[PDB]
Amino acid sequence: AVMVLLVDDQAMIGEAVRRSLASEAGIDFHFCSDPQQAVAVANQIKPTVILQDLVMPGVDGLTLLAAYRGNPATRDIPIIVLSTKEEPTVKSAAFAAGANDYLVKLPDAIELVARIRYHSRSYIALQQRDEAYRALRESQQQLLETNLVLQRLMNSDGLTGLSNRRHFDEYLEMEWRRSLREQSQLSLLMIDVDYFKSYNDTFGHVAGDEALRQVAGAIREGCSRSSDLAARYGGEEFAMVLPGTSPGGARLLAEKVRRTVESLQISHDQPRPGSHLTVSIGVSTLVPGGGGQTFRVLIEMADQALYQAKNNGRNQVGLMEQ
Amino acid sequence: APLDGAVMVLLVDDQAMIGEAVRRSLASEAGIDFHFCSDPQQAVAVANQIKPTVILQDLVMPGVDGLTLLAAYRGNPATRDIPIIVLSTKEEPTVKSAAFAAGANDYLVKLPDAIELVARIRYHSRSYIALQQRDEAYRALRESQQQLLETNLVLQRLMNSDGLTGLSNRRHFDEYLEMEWRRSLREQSQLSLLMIDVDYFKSYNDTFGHVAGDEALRQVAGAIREGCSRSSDLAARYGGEEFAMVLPGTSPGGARLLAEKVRRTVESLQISHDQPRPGSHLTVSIGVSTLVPGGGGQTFRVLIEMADQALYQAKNNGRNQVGLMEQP
Ligand SMILES: Nc1nc2c(ncn2[C@@H]2O[C@@H]3COP(=O)(O)O[C@H]4[C@@H](O)[C@H](n5cnc6c(=O)[nH]c(N)nc65)O[C@@H]4COP(=O)(O)O[C@H]3[C@H]2O)c(=O)[nH]1
Ligand SMILES: Nc1nc2c(ncn2[C@@H]2O[C@@H]3COP(=O)(O)O[C@H]4[C@@H](O)[C@H](n5cnc6c(=O)[nH]c(N)nc65)O[C@@H]4COP(=O)(O)O[C@H]3[C@H]2O)c(=O)[nH]1
Ligand SMILES: Nc1nc2c(ncn2[C@@H]2O[C@@H]3COP(=O)(O)O[C@H]4[C@@H](O)[C@H](n5cnc6c(=O)[nH]c(N)nc65)O[C@@H]4COP(=O)(O)O[C@H]3[C@H]2O)c(=O)[nH]1
Ligand SMILES: Nc1nc2c(ncn2[C@@H]2O[C@@H]3COP(=O)(O)O[C@H]4[C@@H](O)[C@H](n5cnc6c(=O)[nH]c(N)nc65)O[C@@H]4COP(=O)(O)O[C@H]3[C@H]2O)c(=O)[nH]1
Ligand SMILES: [Mg+2]
Ligand SMILES: [Mg+2]
Repeated sequence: AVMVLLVDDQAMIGEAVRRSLASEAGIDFHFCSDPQQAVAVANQIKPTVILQDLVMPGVDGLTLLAAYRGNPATRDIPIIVLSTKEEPTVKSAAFAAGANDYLVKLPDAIELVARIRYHSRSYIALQQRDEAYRALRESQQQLLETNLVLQRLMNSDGLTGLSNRRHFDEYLEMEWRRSLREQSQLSLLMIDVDYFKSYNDTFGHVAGDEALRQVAGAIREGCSRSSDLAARYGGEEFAMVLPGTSPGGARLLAEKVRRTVESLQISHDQPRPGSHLTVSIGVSTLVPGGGGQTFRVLIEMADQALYQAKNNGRNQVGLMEQ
Repeated sequence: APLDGAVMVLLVDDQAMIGEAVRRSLASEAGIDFHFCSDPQQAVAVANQIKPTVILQDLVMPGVDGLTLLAAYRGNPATRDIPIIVLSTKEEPTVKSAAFAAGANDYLVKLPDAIELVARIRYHSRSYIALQQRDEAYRALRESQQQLLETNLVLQRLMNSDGLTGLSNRRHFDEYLEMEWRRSLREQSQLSLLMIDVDYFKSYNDTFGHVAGDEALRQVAGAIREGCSRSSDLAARYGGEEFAMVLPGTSPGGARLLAEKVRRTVESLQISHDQPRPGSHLTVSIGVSTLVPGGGGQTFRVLIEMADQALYQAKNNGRNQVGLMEQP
């Protein structure tokens, strides 16, 4: 994994290093005698550590240190400056210049390979750390979005974006079971857009669906409690469950849903020439009692209320308690 | 786990003076905490509790061998990877070689000036921090990647594979066929298609049950997948008892040749059936069509049409036979 790039004008020092990194596998070596090519050599072999001689003819090791730190290609490679006359004034200045280590020309072979490996691993760990951090951010972003999408396809109505039929009915069933234990009121609204069939085959589908999308927008705005839930049972049929809600409160939301839906003023000629889209709403409510009683009985009640509503003129609200 | 720049230095020296001199250089930098320990006996325990990013260890201490204490750091799991800068008194360049072998990562002659000190303190801590973060990222990465692979595998079976036969399902086949069609328009090559239906299958399913019907299907499927062996060939279960086979760069002669291998090898499976009369076997009606896409309004759909027609005519001319699309 290691690749040592040594820079020094002394052809012998370059050898004392080569002959110590020899009996050491996993660590490539490279020797450069001409400082004028050092920067070049560095942008090619891509070392994991650079041993840079401080004093050479024509260029000092610190102006080369500024070169290695000039391009991304090598700006992160750790460098060990090698000195001859150990002058703690230049030493101090080397570190200030960013030098990562300082060695009085060639120490014990055991130490020289220990520093070479420690720096290389550090260099690679930083490389792999950022790389990982980046790939990780992508992965989690991907996974989060993928799950959002699958969730939506799983429990939501495509057009309306509201919950689908089975998601809703399963919630209704679990809410019924909990209202049975807590002996509380469970209200349900069955919402049908009036004369929608008539409307659909006279304005097309894109107009029908566009209207159903709008009505759905007035339906979710009707309930706001975290435990409240609205659905598009299918076609122009919607549903809303309101845990812990009383007949009166349920009635309020129904009426509020009806009113806001009408204030959309979606033109339609069936109720007669100059009217607009409206909805009939059946409202039911109960406190689950023991014995038989399934949530299906609450639904039968809402449907009856819905039927009564339609047969009394539509665009109004029907209630039922038993 | 440790956040970026969270430097924690642990100095283990017996001389409280050396401690104080450092316990200052590191007060002018809040982005780095400090902790001094004078008892070698607790050095490891202390490091285990404060969790340092770098430790400065005194090589010579009373009643404790220095090079052995280092080895003790490499033996504790939580400190094994912590960089150690050994502090030498008055110098000794012999202990030095031994120190690095023992696990030392850096060598300092008792307290250099705050500049070289912190450079090394931060260089080593950053290094330790990086390694710790790399492994936490690598771990969370494989976890995330696995979750995605698992999901992708589920979607593949659902989207382009048929559970029972293990063959390609219909949308995958249709998609592939369309691509082959377009490629054939470009290369002006012949594209053949076979539509394969098991004869009297329903009849067989209500008489022998799903268990047996499914196994019959699994068998036909196998005889079909063997009728074509080119890397670009593709066999698919097209429906209930309906299958399909698309053969790129195949002439009408080749297509009907392979059509017959199927009919033949299916009938030789000899899956007893009481239809169309006692003592029968499950046979296959096949429809073959082949075309060279010719430009203008004509898609891969026409190729499917033609094979369906040949299959209709084959089913109506007695079954257990090959029907060939008539050319005007
Ligand atoms: N006008 C009106 N608006 C309603 C009603 N029910 C729900 N909302 C709307 O829905 C938001 C969230 O309701 P939540 O999920 O029950 O979450 C609620 C609930 O858990 C709690 N909370 C607030 N007010 C009451 C209260 O009077 N009784 C109870 N039991 N909890 C309350 O605080 C949360 C947030 O409250 P908000 O900030 O007000 O935000 C409320 C409010 O804007 C209602 O009966 N009348
Ligand atoms: N399931 C459900 N039912 C709804 C919602 N909004 C209204 N209701 C029903 O309508 C009744 C009166 O609502 P309100 O006029 O807004 O008058 C409300 C409101 O002024 C206040 N209130 C209760 N909960 C909240 C809340 O979460 N946020 C705020 N801001 N006010 C609340 O208390 C009054 C009476 O509350 P309740 O006794 O609960 O009786 C409520 C409830 O049965 C809703 O989003 N979900
Ligand atoms: N143009 C051309 N290419 C040739 C010919 N013979 C071999 N190849 C190439 O060699 C691959 C492997 O050939 P294989 O070992 O005979 O193994 C073959 C062979 O066992 C079988 N196969 C495919 N087509 C025919 C055929 O027309 N007759 C027979 N008897 N076997 C076939 O499928 C295997 C893999 O088929 P491929 O995926 O297409 O992959 C083929 C194909 O790319 C040839 O006469 N003409
Ligand atoms: N798509 C597809 N078509 C098939 C396959 N097996 C047979 N055919 C069709 O049947 C024709 C004659 O096949 P053959 O009797 O094996 O006679 C073959 C065979 O002896 C030899 N040949 C061609 N390709 C291969 C190959 O990949 N492997 C071997 N072993 N022989 C090959 O060339 C003869 C004529 O080849 P073609 O001109 O291509 O004409 C072929 C081809 O149109 C198959 O696995 N996939
Ligand atoms: Mg020199
Ligand atoms: Mg001491």
